[PDB]
Parts: sequence; structure tokens; C-alpha cells
Amino acid sequence: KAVIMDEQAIRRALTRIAHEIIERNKGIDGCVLVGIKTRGIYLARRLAERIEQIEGAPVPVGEIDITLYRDDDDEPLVKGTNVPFPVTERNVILVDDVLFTGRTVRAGMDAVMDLGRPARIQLAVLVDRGHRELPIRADFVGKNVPTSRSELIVVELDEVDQNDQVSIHEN
Amino acid sequence: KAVIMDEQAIRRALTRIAHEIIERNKDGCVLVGIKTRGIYLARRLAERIEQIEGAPVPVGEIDITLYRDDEPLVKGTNVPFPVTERNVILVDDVLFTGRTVRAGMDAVMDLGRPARIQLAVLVDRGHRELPIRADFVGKNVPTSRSELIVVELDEVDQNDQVSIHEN
Amino acid sequence: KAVIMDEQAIRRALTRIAHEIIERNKGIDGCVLVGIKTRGIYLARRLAERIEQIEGAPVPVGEIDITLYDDEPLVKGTNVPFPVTERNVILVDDVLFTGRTVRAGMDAVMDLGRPARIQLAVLVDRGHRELPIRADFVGKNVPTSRSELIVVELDEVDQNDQVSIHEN
Amino acid sequence: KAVIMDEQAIRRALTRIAHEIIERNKGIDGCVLVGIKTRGIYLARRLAERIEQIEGAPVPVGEIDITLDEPLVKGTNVPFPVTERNVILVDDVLFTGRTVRAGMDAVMDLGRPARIQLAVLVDRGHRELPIRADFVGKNVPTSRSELIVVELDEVDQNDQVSIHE
Ligand SMILES: O=c1ccn([C@@H]2O[C@H](COP(=O)(O)O)[C@@H](O)[C@H]2O)c(=O)[nH]1
Ligand SMILES: O=c1ccn([C@@H]2O[C@H](COP(=O)(O)O)[C@@H](O)[C@H]2O)c(=O)[nH]1
Ligand SMILES: O=c1ccn([C@@H]2O[C@H](COP(=O)(O)O)[C@@H](O)[C@H]2O)c(=O)[nH]1
Ligand SMILES: O=c1ccn([C@@H]2O[C@H](COP(=O)(O)O)[C@@H](O)[C@H]2O)c(=O)[nH]1
Repeated sequence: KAVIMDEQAIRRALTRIAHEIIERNKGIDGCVLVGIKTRGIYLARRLAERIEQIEGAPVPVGEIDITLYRDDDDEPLVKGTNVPFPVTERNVILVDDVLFTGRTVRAGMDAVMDLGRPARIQLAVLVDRGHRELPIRADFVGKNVPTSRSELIVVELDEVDQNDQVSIHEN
Repeated sequence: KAVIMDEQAIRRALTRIAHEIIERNKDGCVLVGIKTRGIYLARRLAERIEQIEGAPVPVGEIDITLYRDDEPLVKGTNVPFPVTERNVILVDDVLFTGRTVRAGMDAVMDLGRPARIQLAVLVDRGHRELPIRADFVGKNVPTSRSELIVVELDEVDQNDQVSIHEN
Repeated sequence: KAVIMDEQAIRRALTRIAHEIIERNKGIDGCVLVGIKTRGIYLARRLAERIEQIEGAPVPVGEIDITLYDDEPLVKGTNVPFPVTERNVILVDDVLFTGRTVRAGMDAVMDLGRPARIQLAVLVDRGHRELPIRADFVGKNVPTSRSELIVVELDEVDQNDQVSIHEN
Repeated sequence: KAVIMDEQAIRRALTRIAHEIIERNKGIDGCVLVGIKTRGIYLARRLAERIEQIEGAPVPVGEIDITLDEPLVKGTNVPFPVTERNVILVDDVLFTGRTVRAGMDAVMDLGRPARIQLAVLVDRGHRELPIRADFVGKNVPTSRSELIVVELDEVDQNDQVSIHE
């Protein structure tokens, strides 16, 4: 095990991502955040808080539930959605903690597309660890973390582990 | 209305892309072309790779098009090999919003369970509307929304050329 | 000509750069800002103010005067009133084009001392690099043709904040 | 301590970089290669041989001798003009970027090139100056403490790249 981001690094990466989202969309008009799974939902909320602070207006947040990577043959499935607003003609930013193969994000993208025809779908992740297996990229990235295939990235968030931290495990 | 790649620039981009594919994809990989122009580039890429490595590369086809209330949809496929556990490289002429590549990716996923899907395009013109990127890119060409990129290939236009139009 | 950034877009880009600078360096300990030319100096000061607001300690600012005599740019003078040795120096300029101005500025900093790191922040990167130089922090990437020109107007000296493209 | 590129991976990377050099410059007109230090010179010769095979014209090759703890230029054996040329510097590894900046200064003392570009076999990160390669064989992430070692046939009698310490 080793620690690769601490609470401060995380706070700092999220704050920069928020500015980038506002910058790239010329304000938050028409933007919604949709979080993926538990940790993604927590990050999307954090991102929404910060953007409200910065711009003075709130950002809607939505949820998508997808099967687990960890706690094993797999192909991830959307269990459910909780998006209580329209997505058509909106700029939807998916949020997740780690981008690995990209297969989870693709399922989240499909779920949004079943709900509506958004203008744009964008992606924000806290960690991009490589090993992509689909042609998918994040628009906003907190840290690029190289890894070997056998390593694991674990993101601890305050809302459930009571410390904010990112670390690598050898497996 | 300007020419931005000529026959020689196109030849040089494809030859570099073929070497990149081999480097990254060191066995085999397969090529699946999208629409008429994407199928011609995949064939060209396959031919270059056999010349460089001495083995053939299988090539597959996806036919895509548009229908009314907008999104592109898959008409048919001709992939005469299994895609399961394979490294599939989608090929198209231009990456724009990314919606066409997403339909092609979806078609490959119906056929099988590949190990990997990668993307090679001759031109990436920006204005992505989905979170999609190309692994291999011939040229990044900035454009405004109102411009259009037109790729002409020997096989059907009898001149190899890439140009920008407005409208 | 056309307008590609306005006062609000510029403000948002500088605010974001300031947060990236802090993030990348894990706080501003040991960091100094050195602006290049008139417009680069103004941007370095703005960045310094923002960083202070964000982080509560000030950032020293320095200046380098580059003047023009392929007409190669030359360092006229410097006013860096602190040491640069073992510091992280962030050069600041208006527009990154061929990279030749930044290379002179880099050469000036290396005469003054031996820094730990030299980094670069620019408001606009317009391409056409002629030396192997890149910016660490970029406000906006703006594609251009060789013949076009990027003009940055800052409040301090033009009374309007904006960036625009001209031809010839 | 691992092998990160083998002889075949090196061969392929150089072949690809050569095609990228021709593409980016639309042929080799006005292009010269200047290698840095011993290993950079060997790579520049290899690149030049590869480009001649591909385009059927030779590419001149120059040498810059750099030493050490500021790296500084001990020698410059560039027997052609550089003014208005497209000069591609070549080295084995890009680390802090300080060696490449000394090579860039040495070329600028010789004349005014149209362009200076950079080709390296390995880019290992940890830049300390705002410098990047145009052409890169492999991006290899590393920690500050690790070391990249490049072995070439001409002087080590094996072609290989590895990570050390
Ligand atoms: O090292 C990893 C890899 C994957 N995941 C989880 O799986 C998804 C990413 O894997 P993939 O679908 O991109 O392969 C994310 O939701 C992430 O939470 C991790 O938490 N850590
Ligand atoms: O400027 C353009 C835009 C689109 N297309 C064609 O339409 C699709 C555009 O992709 P997208 O907007 O769905 O990414 C591709 O098949 C491509 O052949 C072009 O040829 N040029
Ligand atoms: O389109 C341009 C080109 C150059 N410059 C000015 O010249 C320098 C950048 O040119 P270069 O030396 O990077 O080519 C900067 O100081 C910038 O202020 C511009 O403002 N706009
Ligand atoms: O891991 C390393 C680091 C440096 N160097 C050598 O020293 C210079 C390092 O570059 P830099 O620290 O000057 O960027 C290059 O010539 C290279 O030959 C290596 O070979 N491997």
C-alpha cells in the first residue's frame, strides 16, 4: 500500500475541476452532474457545492447505480437511475472516482442516452489510472496515476470512510 | 474551401498509423471500418501492416446511417471473424461529435466481447459531444461548427484529398 | 478580426491557472512569478493577487524586459528583487507563439541564479512552436494560421480586458 | 530493476519516429539531425539511416558534446550550416530537460535555425524546465529515485532499455 493523494490534494483537485467545468461551459447554464455509483455520487455533490459557491447558482445532481468492481468475470450493468430532471439538450457531466477500462463509464453513458438526447456528455474523474479498453476519455481529470495491471486504486471519501485519501495496493 | 491534406500527406499519415498500431498492439488485432470511407482506410491500413509484418490482418465492416426523430444507427455488419477476446480497431475518416463511433462501438459489442476496442481516424476535427477519443489520429484539424471536412479517396472519388468547406 | 476571449473568460482562465499553480506545486512554498514584457508583468501580478487570496501568503513578482531588434528577441533588463536559486520560478507571458521570447526569458533567469524549476504560464497558446518549449499552464489554446495575430488587451494599459484575432 | 524495451521495441520505435519526422516536415528538405552525447549520436545516425531508406535521400548528422552540476557544452561538431534549417536534436532520455536546453543553446550559437525540434527514445518525466519532445519513443513513468538506462549495440553490444536502483 501507498498514499498517492491526501485530503489536501483531493480538495485541491476538486476545486480546480470545478473551475474548469465553469470555464469550459461558459458558466453553468444548462449543466447537470450525474454521479456514478456511491463514490461518484459523493464527488458530484462536492463538485456541485463548489460550483454554487463560485457562481452563486445551484447545479442539479443525478445518480446512476452500477454493479461493483470491488469489495469477478464482469461486464457492468446499470441497476437503476435517479435523475430527477430532464437531460435533453443539456450538458451532462458524468462523475466517477477512477477511470480504468472505461467500461463503467460506457454503461453510464448508455443510461443517460436512454433517458434523453443530451446536447453533450462530458466526464469528470478524480483519478485516471490508464489501461483503457474502450475509446473513452475524461474531460476533467484530478490526477493521472500510472499503474500496472495488477495494482488497485482505492479512493476513500469522508462521507463513508471518514478520511479523504487515495492509495495504491499491489494485489 | 481549402485543401488541408494532399495525396502525399495522406499516404504518410496512414503509414505512420500502421506503425503505431503495430507498436501498441504487439497476437494480432483486427480492423473494422465504418461506412464506405472507413472501410477503405481499414483496408489500406491492413495492406500496410501485412507489408510491414508479413501477416494478414482481418478486416470487417459496419454500415451506418441516419434517421429522423437525430441519431445514427447501424444498418448492417459484415464481420467475418469472431471478435471475442480480440483487439478491435475501429476505423473512420473523420471524428466529429463521436456519435457515429459510439454506434459502431455498440455494434461490435453486440457481436461479441472483445478484449479491447481502439479507434483510428484520419482526421479529428474536434467538437466532441460524447466522451470519446481516438487512439490513432492522422491529423488534428481545428474547425468551427459551421465548417465541414470532406475526405476524398481514390477508390470512390479518384483523387486522394482532404479539404475544408463551409456549409 | 474576431473576439475570442472577453473580460469574463479572461477572469475565469486566470482564476483557474492560479488554482493549478497551487495544486501542481502543493502550495506556494518557494514559488515566485516572473512576468515577461509589459503584458506578462500585468498577468503575473494578477496571478499573484489571486494566489494570495486563495492561499493567504504573498507571491513575489519579478520582471524581465524583452525587446526586439526572423528578428530575434533580446533581454533588455531585469528587475527580480529576490534570489531565484532553489526556487520554483514561473514565467508569465501573454501569448506563446514560436517560443523564442520565452527562451530568452528562461536564459535571463538562468543568468540570475540557479532555480530548482522553471515553469511557464501563458494566457494564450497559439501554436507554431519553433523551439521545443511548452507551457505548463495555459489559459486557452487558440488555433491560428501563420499570417494571423493574437492581440491581448489588458485593463491596466488598454482599459479593456479582451483577446482578439487580427489578420496580418 | 526491469527491462522496459527490448531490441525489437527499440527498432520499432525508431522506425516510427522516422516516419513521424518525415510527416511532420513534409519530407526531409532542410532537415538535419544533431545528436547529444554518445548515445544521442548513435540514435541520430540510426534515424538518418532509416529516413534515407524511406525517402531515398541522406540526412546530415551533427554531434554535440555535453558534460557535467550544470551540464555544459564541451564540444560542437556540426559540419554544415544550421541557419534556416530544421534541426532535430536527438537524445536517449528526457528527464529534467537541462541537457536538452544546453544542446539548444549550442545550436543557437551556431546560427539561426528555422526550427529546433526534439526526438528522444524515452521520456521519463520530472521536467524542471518548460521543455518537451516532439518525437518520443516511449513515455516511461518513473519515481525520482529510479534511473533509466539505455543500452545500444554500438557501445554496449546489446539493445535494451531498463529501469534501475
Ligand atoms: O482500480 C480501480 C479500478 C476500478 N475501480 C472502480 O471501477 C470503475 C472503473 O473501472 P472501469 O469500468 O473503468 O474498468 C469505477 O467506478 C471505480 O470506482 C476502482 O475503484 N479502482
Ligand atoms: O466534418 C465531417 C463530419 C462528419 N463526417 C462524417 O460523418 C461522421 C461524423 O461523425 P460524428 O459527428 O458522428 O463524430 C463520420 O462518419 C464522417 O464520415 C465527415 O466526413 N466530415
Ligand atoms: O501572435 C502573437 C505573437 C507574438 N506576440 C507577442 O510576442 C511574444 C510571443 O512571441 P514568440 O516569441 O513566442 O513567437 C509574446 O511576448 C507576445 O506578447 C503576440 O502578442 N501575439
Ligand atoms: O534516467 C536518466 C536520466 C538522465 N539520463 C541521461 O542524462 C541526461 C538526462 O537528462 P536531464 O536530467 O538533463 O533531463 C540525458 O543525456 C541522458 O543520457 C539518463 O540516461 N537516464
